[PDB]
Amino acid sequence: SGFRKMAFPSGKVEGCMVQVTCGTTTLNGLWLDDVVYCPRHVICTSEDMLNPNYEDLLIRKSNHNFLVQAGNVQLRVIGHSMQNCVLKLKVDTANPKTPKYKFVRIQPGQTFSVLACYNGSPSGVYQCAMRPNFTIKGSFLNGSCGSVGFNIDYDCVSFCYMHHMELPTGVHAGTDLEGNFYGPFVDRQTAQAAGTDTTITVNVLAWLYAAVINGDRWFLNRFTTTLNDFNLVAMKYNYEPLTQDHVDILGPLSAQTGIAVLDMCASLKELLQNGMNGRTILGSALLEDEFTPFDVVRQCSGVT
Amino acid sequence: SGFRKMAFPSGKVEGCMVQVTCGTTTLNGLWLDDVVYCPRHVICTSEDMLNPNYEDLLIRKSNHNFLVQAGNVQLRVIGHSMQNCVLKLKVDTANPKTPKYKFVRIQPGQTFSVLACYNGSPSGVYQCAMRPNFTIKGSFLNGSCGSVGFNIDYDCVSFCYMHHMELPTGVHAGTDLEGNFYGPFVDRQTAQAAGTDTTITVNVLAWLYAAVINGDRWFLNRFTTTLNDFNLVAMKYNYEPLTQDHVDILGPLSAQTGIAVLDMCASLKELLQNGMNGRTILGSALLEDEFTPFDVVRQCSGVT
Ligand SMILES: COc1cccc(Oc2cc(Cl)cc(NC(=O)Cc3cncc4ccccc34)c2)n1
Ligand SMILES: COc1cccc(Oc2cc(Cl)cc(NC(=O)Cc3cncc4ccccc34)c2)n1
Repeated sequence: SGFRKMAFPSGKVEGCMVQVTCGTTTLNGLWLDDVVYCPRHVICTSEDMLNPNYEDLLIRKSNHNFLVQAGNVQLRVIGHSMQNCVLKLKVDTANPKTPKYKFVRIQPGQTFSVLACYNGSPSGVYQCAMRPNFTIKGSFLNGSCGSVGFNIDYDCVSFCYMHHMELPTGVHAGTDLEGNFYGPFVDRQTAQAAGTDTTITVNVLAWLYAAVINGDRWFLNRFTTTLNDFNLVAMKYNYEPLTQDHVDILGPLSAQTGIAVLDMCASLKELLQNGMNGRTILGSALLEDEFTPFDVVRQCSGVT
Repeated sequence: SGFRKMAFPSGKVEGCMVQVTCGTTTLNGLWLDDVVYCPRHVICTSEDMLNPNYEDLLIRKSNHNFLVQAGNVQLRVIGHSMQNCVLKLKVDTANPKTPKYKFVRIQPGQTFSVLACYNGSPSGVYQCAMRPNFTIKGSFLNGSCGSVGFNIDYDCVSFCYMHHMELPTGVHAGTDLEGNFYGPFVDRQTAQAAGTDTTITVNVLAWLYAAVINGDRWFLNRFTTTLNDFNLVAMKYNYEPLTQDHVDILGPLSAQTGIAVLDMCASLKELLQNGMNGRTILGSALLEDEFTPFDVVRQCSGVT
């Protein structure tokens, strides 16, 4: 029993982290096979970042300008290319610690672990969700760029995120491993609206099921609701509309607890309308949306 | 910016996890050098656990009865001994992945990362605190015994906790790596009181400083207090008394923000007496006590 914001074991990703330096800028890279992936803004100086022409800035750089270091050993760069907002530095040595991996584009509302790095060295690991507005509420300082987000399925690491920047609002933006930003963001120091965020309804319901499984049940009531009635409440409280696909994804948790999804929606409706009244759920005084239904089953079943 | 419940990168610990089986019981072990450490209750059957005589139960076991497996390879056991509540299985092979390590006994109120394991395989990593009452509020299922808690300082892993059991209250108990339980607990299936827990005052103040650094400042007020006046409030709200040693440990955060420790205590006093009024701090609607002053500085400075 117990329910924690659990990250994946980071070992397989730690073995891929390297330091990339170009000119006076140092950030993290991801060494997989004979390629090092890193944010393309490594080639910018502070003046460049206001309105960079990346194609022009990259043309002034040669293979020998990209200093790549894995621990204490230097990697020899034999190629460089830009794909969207990432640079791919071909090196003459395949990473011996390359795990089985995939590059995936996660959907908003999905979760992943972040291995925060500085100077190619891992500092910490935490679990977070890709917000509905495509930002992440991470914990990153200057030098953390190139730190990655990932999920692990047995022995396969699915890389889904590479850190690029912090918006003036304090939230974070980045790309998939093909360099495509999540959200409307550009790698430029200019005004950027993140847009309205919403609470991830299916994750809140999953976490309410996690609460029931772990013994916190005070919020269960004698009521039920319909998808339409629930969605009127979700609208008022800036929650994502719940669809039948979400109800279906909650199937396993509904079967495990014997609490119909619409009955759990009625519990959520009452908590949204009445608040917690000073009570807590799984150690939280607010409704948690960073656990997907998959995360709840995985944590409550101990998948390794 | 941003503030997360960040765990240490778990790689160095993942390389030490092995599976230990004795009879019909399987749990995790920690392989460091040529010794595998695991909870001694691995030698118990379900009947034994109500009132086990560990000395007698261990006498019926020989080296060949302890099956130790590291991934797919079997380790050869050449010795066994019980030290307090842990078994030390001497193996004929030193763990090639043994990191630089120490065995430490943490103080209540200190934090550490837990690498939850099942069948010697890592499932997840999370950060938690040793409660003032010497329990941990973890996330553990059956089979998780032998999973360890640790802290990392550059390249040295300080192991502080080994998981042994879950109390009927849903909280967790375990030992240091010399097999000494934290708290009054015994490795027996009998009624066990954890005793009154308290909120870790110095950690709450550290987290309030983390909030100020990251931009959440609404709770700062025009007031100050004294250690004595603050401790009257801490008493009423089941918070640990704040000492001058705690004020001294908060020195760096006080200097970083320019907010005197007693002024921060006055902010905490007002939040304790008035609540949050429906507002949040660092994404939390309650006062967080799982970050030590050291954790706040480390996360806010990006130490690797
Ligand atoms: C003015 O609005 C914006 C909006 C989006 C971006 C912006 O500037 C940019 C543009 C580019 Cl190309 C890269 C960056 N790099 C970073 O933000 C680096 C970084 C990452 N994480 C945490 C950090 C904490 C503190 C300091 C820096 C951090 C910024 N300005
Ligand atoms: C009846 O009171 C108690 C108090 C303390 C212990 C007790 O029983 C004991 C005594 C011993 Cl020696 C070992 C154990 N082992 C465990 O608790 C194993 C375990 C660990 N973590 C999470 C778990 C979740 C679900 C099931 C088992 C879990 C229990 N009973």
